[PDB]
Amino acid sequence: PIRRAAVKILVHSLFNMLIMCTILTNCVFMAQHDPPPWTKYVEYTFTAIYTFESLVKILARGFCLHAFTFLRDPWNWLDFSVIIMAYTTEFVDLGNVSALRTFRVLRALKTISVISGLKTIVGALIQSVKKLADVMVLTVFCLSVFALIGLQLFMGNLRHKCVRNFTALNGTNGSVEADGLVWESLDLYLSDPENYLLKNGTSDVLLCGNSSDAGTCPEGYRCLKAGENPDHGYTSFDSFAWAFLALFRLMTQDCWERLYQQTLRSAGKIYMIFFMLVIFLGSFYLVNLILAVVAMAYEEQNQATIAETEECCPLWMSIKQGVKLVVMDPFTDLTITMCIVLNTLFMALEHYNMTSEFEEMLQVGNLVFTGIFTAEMTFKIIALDPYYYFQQGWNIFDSIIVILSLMELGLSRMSNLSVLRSFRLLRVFKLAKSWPTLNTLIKIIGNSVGALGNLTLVLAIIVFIFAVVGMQLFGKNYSELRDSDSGLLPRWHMMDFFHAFLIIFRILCGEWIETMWDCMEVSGQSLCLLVFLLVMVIGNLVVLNLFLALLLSSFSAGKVWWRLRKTCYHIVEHSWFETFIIFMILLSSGALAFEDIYLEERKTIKVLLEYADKMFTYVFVLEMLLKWVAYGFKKYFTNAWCWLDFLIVDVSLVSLVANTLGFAEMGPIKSLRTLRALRPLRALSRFEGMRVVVNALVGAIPSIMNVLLVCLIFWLIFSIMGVNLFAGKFGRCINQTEGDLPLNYTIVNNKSQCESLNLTGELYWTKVKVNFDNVGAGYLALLQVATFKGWMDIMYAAVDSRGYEEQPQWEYNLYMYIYFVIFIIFGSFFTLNLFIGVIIDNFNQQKKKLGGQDIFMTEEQKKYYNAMKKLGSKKPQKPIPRPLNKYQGFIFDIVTKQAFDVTIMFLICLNMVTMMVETDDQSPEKINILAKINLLFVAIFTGECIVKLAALRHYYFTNSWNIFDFVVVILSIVGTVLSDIIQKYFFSPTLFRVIRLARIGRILRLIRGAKGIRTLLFALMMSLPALFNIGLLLFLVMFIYSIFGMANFAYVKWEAGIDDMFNFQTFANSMLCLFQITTSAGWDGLLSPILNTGPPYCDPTLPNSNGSRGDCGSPAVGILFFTTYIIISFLIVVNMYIAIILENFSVATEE
Ligand SMILES: COCC(CCO[C@H]1CC[C@@]2(C)C(=CC[C@H]3[C@@H]4C[C@@H]5O[C@]6(CC[C@@H](C)CO6)[C@@H](C)[C@@H]5[C@@]4(C)CC[C@@H]32)C1)COC
Ligand SMILES: NC1=N[C@H](O)[C@H]2[C@H]3O[C@]4(O)O[C@@H]([C@@H](O)[C@@]2(N1)[C@@H]4O)[C@]3(O)CO
Ligand SMILES: *[C@@H]1O[C@H](CO)[C@@H](O)[C@H](O)[C@H]1NC(C)=O
Ligand SMILES: *[C@@H]1O[C@H](CO)[C@@H](O)[C@H](O)[C@H]1NC(C)=O
Ligand SMILES: *[C@@H]1O[C@H](CO)[C@@H](O)[C@H](O)[C@H]1NC(C)=O
Ligand SMILES: *[C@@H]1O[C@H](CO)[C@@H](O)[C@H](O)[C@H]1NC(C)=O
Ligand SMILES: *[C@@H]1O[C@H](CO)[C@@H](O)[C@H](O)[C@H]1NC(C)=O
Ligand SMILES: *[C@@H]1O[C@H](CO)[C@@H](O)[C@H](O)[C@H]1NC(C)=O
Ligand SMILES: *[C@@H]1O[C@H](CO)[C@@H](O)[C@H](O)[C@H]1NC(C)=O
Ligand SMILES: *[C@@H]1O[C@H](CO)[C@@H](O)[C@H](O)[C@H]1NC(C)=O
Ligand SMILES: *[C@@H]1O[C@H](CO)[C@@H](O)[C@H](O)[C@H]1NC(C)=O
Repeated sequence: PIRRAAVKILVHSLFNMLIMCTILTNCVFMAQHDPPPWTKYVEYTFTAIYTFESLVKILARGFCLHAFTFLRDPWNWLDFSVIIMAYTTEFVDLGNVSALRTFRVLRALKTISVISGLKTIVGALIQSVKKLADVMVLTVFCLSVFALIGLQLFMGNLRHKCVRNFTALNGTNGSVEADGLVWESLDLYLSDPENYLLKNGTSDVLLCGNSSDAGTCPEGYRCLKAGENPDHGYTSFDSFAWAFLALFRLMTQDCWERLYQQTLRSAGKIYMIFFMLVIFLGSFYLVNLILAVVAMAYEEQNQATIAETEECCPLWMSIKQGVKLVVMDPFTDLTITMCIVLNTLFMALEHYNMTSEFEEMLQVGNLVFTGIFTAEMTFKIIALDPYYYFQQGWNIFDSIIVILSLMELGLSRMSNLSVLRSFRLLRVFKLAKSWPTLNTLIKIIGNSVGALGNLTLVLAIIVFIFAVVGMQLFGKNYSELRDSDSGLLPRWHMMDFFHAFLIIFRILCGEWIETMWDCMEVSGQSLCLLVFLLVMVIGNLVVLNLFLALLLSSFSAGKVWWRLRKTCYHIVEHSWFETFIIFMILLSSGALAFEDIYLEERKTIKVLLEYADKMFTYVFVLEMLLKWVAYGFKKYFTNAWCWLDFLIVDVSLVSLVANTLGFAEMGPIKSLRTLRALRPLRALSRFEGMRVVVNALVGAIPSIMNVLLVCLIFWLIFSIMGVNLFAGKFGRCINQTEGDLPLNYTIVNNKSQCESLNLTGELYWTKVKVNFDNVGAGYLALLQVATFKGWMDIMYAAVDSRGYEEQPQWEYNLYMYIYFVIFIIFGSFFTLNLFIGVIIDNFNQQKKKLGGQDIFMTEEQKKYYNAMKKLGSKKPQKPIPRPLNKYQGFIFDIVTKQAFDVTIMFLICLNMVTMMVETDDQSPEKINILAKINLLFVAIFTGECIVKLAALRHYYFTNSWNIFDFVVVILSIVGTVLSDIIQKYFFSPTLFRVIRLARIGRILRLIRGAKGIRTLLFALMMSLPALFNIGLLLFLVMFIYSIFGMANFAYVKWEAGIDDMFNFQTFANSMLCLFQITTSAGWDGLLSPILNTGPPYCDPTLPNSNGSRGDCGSPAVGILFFTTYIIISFLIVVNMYIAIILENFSVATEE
């Protein structure tokens, strides 16, 4: 029959090509918002094609009872699904959802089985997850524990608001209040929102706690607890769901700076210990436990798979001879490499307001420089025939660019304004043959595009599917978020396809929240959370699998002088002298923390400092001189540890020699004294842990300068592109009084119109703080987009680039989001891959040199590791239980049963769920039932210990898990007892909660027997000393940068991220600000006030106490402080990741 012909038609590749074309046509047609009704054919033709494909399959391998053949393969289930859904829907619709268009999106996941590579990858991305199992359960366990702790500590503590004062009236029957307007009912008032105060600058409402360490309210405002939680109600810690989402955002580090700042501004600055604990414990150890598990697997499958894979005639010549003769000369190569360098430099000299001299030469520069290349190609064309000239993989390269460039310059009236110039740019890549690191950077782009080019295809398919699903589900709704005043919807919407692609990308780049929040207000919470969080788990898994993979691939492929010297050697050998020095170093360092804006007026201390200042230097000088004698000039000048102390004491001596003698406080001499900030640095030598860490970091310096260099050139391409695109297009008019937002483009469109309507001086043409005007000014902005912090203001201004020297417009240049999309993959994803690989390699080799020994670890810490590891590498053997007394001879058998263990372990889960039910604003009846139950529970538990103690005299204690337990119950028995004792105690709300929190300890009791957590948590215990050595280095570094910040960044305007409680006006406020920045969080808000010197935006001549005048921060030093810190912090936190990853690969791999 035709079945045998159906099999023939089944095996052809034309069938697969037709199926792929139909699927791609469907994908293109599905991305259209208001589909047109011409679709009588298409929805129907497709349905015909997809029915025909299933017909071909069932005719060839269908028949009857096909458990063995058709439909057995899991993928064909999708196909049948598609056909049934299709017909049912196309038939009629009566009282249904009718938004079942989203079901068609599933038709496009059929590409997976056809393109052959896709099916296997989506097969193995799925098997990866199966290995991240424990990690996902510990994630849930730790998230629940921290959610309970946050619930108890900040129960309803996010609602506090500064509200206008009220009085009670006493002329009306119920609670009545007044403030120029009588308002019936307290709650009618504590609710209305014209009675709350707007935080300066932001549009929020102030959050104000009553504790001393917390926000204080303005004069006419009392600070209470009434109203609706910030950010529309999704941030409060009132309920366990809201204390789980708001703490999972802390795990993923999404806008955690906003919650940190609001939480503390209501509960107090001491409560920053909780945040630190969440950020270290979870964001770091957890995220990394997952990356290591995802990695443990990729290697395993590739290792098994690779292993299993193993298992003219007169004269053309005399001068043709000549043409080659010039071409191959070694010096012919030098002229060339160098001419490349000059071009990049010549190019990177465009700027915003070039004087015409800089401009004409810039043109007279390209001609010469492109020309040199024309001679290189023609000579190289005359050298050999075109058969041999278009090969080897680097002649073609050159050939195209040379060709493209010549092309455009020719019209002279040529239209492309910029790329046209930057076509030349790619030449920079040519330095590759010479540069191993640029060669490695190119090989990675190539690998991802071509070889493991199936993973990126899978990622693109997933992103497309998620974008179309989100658009279809949520597009209709976002029309309300539209301001009907301006018909302006959000900048992030999902109404159209592109706008959607971007929300899906943002979610990939880390920024998922501000969007659930803006979609849960138009769409209803249940779905928004379901979809916008679905993109996350899958996506971050795919983006990570592609990344880990690219990396792995590169890896796979008088005679008394001689005794006077010894008598001063012995004082060095005497412990007491240098210990004095060590203490003197700490004290010396500390005394820096007291110089705040208020020391000027703390007289009794100001002076104390100075006596000490002097003595401090002397104790040291006596020490430098003592050393020079004891070890001589050789050892002191050759160790490079004494060199740092030498420079520090040099500048310290210059300070007092110029000041006291010279009576000179003029010019930069005081600026030299802002460098006493480094007195902390004396310490790095002294403490061994900080020392092994700094040695490990120094050993990696040569590679880091190369990796930092390639980025610098690569971002040079992006920076010159950005300068060429957005030069002079970031300036916007502002009416000042009315506000900080550009005026409309219809009212004022050109700068010539901006400065022609200033009859009343309110209009200021102010550029964006971070913009594209210089090549160097470009690189900051790129640091903001590449770190993802502050990038939104740059992206919102580039898209509005209406043109040169003219007002911005709302979305004139929408597609420039593409530039930003391109930089981020190459600039953030690929450059980072190189960074991580090289760091790992240097590290890998160092470990080998000192074989069997991690870096980041002292000698004494070694021996701990050695014993600690031994304890849990071997299980205990020989329990030896004894009946003992007949009195307990029938109790000890019951206490040891497995049934007893599981019922206890499930009573702990019952306690867990009865804990999860708390909430703010609970009725007396609820509060009441719940507390009685808490008493019941303590009781069962006290008892359990008791029977466990029946005759288990010695072994209750030696279990080391049982011993942990007594403590828990005692804390608990006390806890209940301590309950009514608080009455004679001050500040009653916060003493209580903390003792309540001991209840969580039971929660921690579940893991005696849950092995998965036990190995995984044990690991941290083995890694704890390494993290510590690095931590001290982070701290010493924070102090040094904190002192530097208070030196210059005090008295800066308070706007953006410098606000009253987080400012650089003292030590505590300075160190709080650094804590956010150490995670690169919110670092543009900190810096924007610094980079502000201006008649608008700041004010010259404010009168200031200590710093004496000026209210405007300095950009030149501020840009250096933050930019240097972001990098110093990056390299130090990255160091930690390796410490865990290798060590988690030391506990798991070992077993
Ligand atoms: C060759 O023999 C050496 C061997 C171990 C070598 O295997 C390596 C495989 C890659 C892997 C898992 C390793 C260490 C760091 C891991 C990285 C930490 C980074 O952290 C992240 C997340 C946070 C971001 C800031 C960027 O960096 C990831 C992208 C990066 C990461 C997860 C990419 C994958 C890396 C181990 C030792 O055997 C005993
Ligand atoms: N996860 C985020 N980290 C950034 O610190 C935040 C700042 O920068 C940014 O561009 O806009 C605001 C906020 O949305 C940000 N989101 C964006 O990155 C911001 O508060 C001020 O700009
Ligand atoms: C109640 O009314 C009396 C009238 O004499 C007034 O003096 C008193 O202050 C009022 N009390 C309150 C609660 O305001
Ligand atoms: C309380 O309000 C009621 C309703 O208007 C009013 O009738 C009554 O007089 C009030 N109480 C007094 C005694 O003022
Ligand atoms: C408002 O009442 C508060 C209550 O603490 C009080 O401190 C403040 O002085 C009052 N404001 C004015 C201006 O009276
Ligand atoms: C602050 O204190 C006042 C007086 O104790 C009290 O009325 C108010 O409830 C408190 N508000 C807050 C912020 O809890
Ligand atoms: C600026 O705003 C003020 C106050 O609204 C208004 O009166 C003034 O005309 C505005 N100036 C311009 C030209 O925008
Ligand atoms: C600018 O004003 C014009 C009318 O003056 C208005 O049509 C336009 O929408 C305004 N632009 C915006 C979006 O502010
Ligand atoms: C800017 O636009 C105005 C019209 O709004 C026009 O008259 C003016 O001459 C233009 N100036 C420039 C920069 O060409
Ligand atoms: C507007 O005119 C005032 C005159 O006081 C001036 O200070 C302000 O800078 C002007 N703005 C511009 C950009 O001309
Ligand atoms: C807010 O602005 C007012 C203006 O009077 C200022 O005095 C106040 O200190 C500012 N508060 C903060 C914290 O920005």
